[PDB]
Amino acid sequence: KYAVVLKTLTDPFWQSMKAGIEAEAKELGVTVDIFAAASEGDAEAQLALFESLSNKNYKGIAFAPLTADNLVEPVASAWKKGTYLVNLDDKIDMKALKAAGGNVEAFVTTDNVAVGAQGAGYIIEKLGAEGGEVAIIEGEAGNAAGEARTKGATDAFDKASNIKLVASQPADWDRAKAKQVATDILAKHPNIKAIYCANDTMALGVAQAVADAGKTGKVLVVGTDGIPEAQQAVKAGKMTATVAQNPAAIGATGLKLMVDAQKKGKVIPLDKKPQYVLVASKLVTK
Repeated sequence: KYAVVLKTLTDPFWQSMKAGIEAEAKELGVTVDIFAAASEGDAEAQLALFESLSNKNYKGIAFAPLTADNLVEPVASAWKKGTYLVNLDDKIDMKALKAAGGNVEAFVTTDNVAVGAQGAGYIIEKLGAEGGEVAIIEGEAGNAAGEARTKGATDAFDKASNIKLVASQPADWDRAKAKQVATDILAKHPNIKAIYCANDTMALGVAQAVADAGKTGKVLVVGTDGIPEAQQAVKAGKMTATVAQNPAAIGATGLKLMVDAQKKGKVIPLDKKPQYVLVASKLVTK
C-alpha cells in the first residue's frame, strides 16, 4: 500500500490532488491512503502525522510539506527504512534532507517559468498584431515560484516584438498592495493594455484598480493559481484569465513515480538527485 500526506483537504487545490491520486490509484490497481493533519497550518502536526505513518506497512509515501524543512527528519527516517518517497508540489529542503541521511525518489511540481510564459503568452495572443504596453505584478522577493513566474512572463513579453514591458513591480502576494501598485502603474502608463499577476490574490486587487481607473474591459488582467474567487472573476468578466495549476496531475504523477520506483527494489541512493518532474498548468478563461 501507499500513503500520501497532503497539506490540507479543505482547499480545492488539495481536494483536486486527492481526487487525482485516487483516480490514478484505481488505474494502477494500488491502494493509497491519503492524509492531512487535523491541525491546519501546523508544521509540527504534519510532522507527527508523517511519523505516525511509521508503524504502518506503506511501501511508499508521497508528501506535500507544509514548510521546507518540517518533514526533513521523518522523510530521512522513511528513506533509511527503504520507503519510496515522492516530494509533491513544494520542494523539501534537499540540503537539510541529505544532511539528515535521506533522499526522495522524485519531486513533482508545477513548471512556474512556464506558468508565467503561459499567462504572458495568452496576453500576447489576445492583444493581436497591435500588441501594446504590459506590466507584471510580482510576488514577494525570495519566493522561488514568483521569481519563476516573473521570469517566464518577462521572457515571453520580451520576445514579442509588438509588446513592451513597461513595469514589473512586486506586490508581495497582497491584494491591497497589488491594487495600489496597479493604480500607480496605470496612472504612470495610461496606455497599458494588460497586466500579468504572479498570483490570483494580487490579480483580484489589480482587477479592482483597473475598474477604479475606468479601464474595465480595456486592460487585460491575468492571474495565477486558479483560486475560486479568480475563477469566479474570470466568469464575471472582472479578470481576463488565470493560469491554474493541475494538482490532480501532480498527485497522479507522484503516485505513478512512487509505484514505478518501488519496482527497482531499492530506493534512490544518497548521492543521486531525485527525478525532477514538471506538470503543465492550464489557462482558465471565459
